[PDB]
Amino acid sequence: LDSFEILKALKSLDLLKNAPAWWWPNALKFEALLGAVLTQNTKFEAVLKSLENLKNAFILENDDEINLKKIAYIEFSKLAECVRPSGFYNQKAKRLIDLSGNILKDFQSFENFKQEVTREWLLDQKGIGKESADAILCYACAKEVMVVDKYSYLFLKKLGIEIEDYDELQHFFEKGVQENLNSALALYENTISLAQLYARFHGKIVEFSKQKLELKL
Ligand SMILES: [Cl-]
Repeated sequence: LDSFEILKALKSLDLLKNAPAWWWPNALKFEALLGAVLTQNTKFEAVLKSLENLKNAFILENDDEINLKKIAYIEFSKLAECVRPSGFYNQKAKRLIDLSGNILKDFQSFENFKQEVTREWLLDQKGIGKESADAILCYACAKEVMVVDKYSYLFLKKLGIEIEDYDELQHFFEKGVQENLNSALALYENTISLAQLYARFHGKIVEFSKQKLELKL
């Protein structure tokens, strides 16, 4: 049992038949960074409601450089009201405002941020945990990072491997792909990058786990 074996098994189930190319809706856009932050300690279905409030108030529109500045400079109580559905709305409003302001300060633009950001820079933004930092790196910045989470932990535990530490759980998932890189890329007929492969692999694990729960299994 390595992660390349798990990737092949999950691939064979066609779990992402109705999903977009990078699994996360609106991947590689500022909206993906916002959802990666808002999903912490909650369910993605609640995040979609917060994102809808942001679009309905015209805080989030079509130009991502403008979107970044709107969050950096928004009135706190206005943002907190919009993000109520995804919970912890005072902490999450402040975390978004501060993160957005620091992206402008250190990188000047969302475009440059996607090129130059590091995981440690994101972890130095107060309140951003490892799952959220890695989801930004993969699904917003197209970096070769695989996100892990409680679902991945429980999924591997059921198969008989318990890795409670986030970075070691991540390294287990990454290294099996790295050690078998030619084979892993051939699953997609060499049409996708390793970053997109990790985007989809984490998506498979989540889709498998959500169904296990709704179907009771
Ligand atoms: Cl939180």
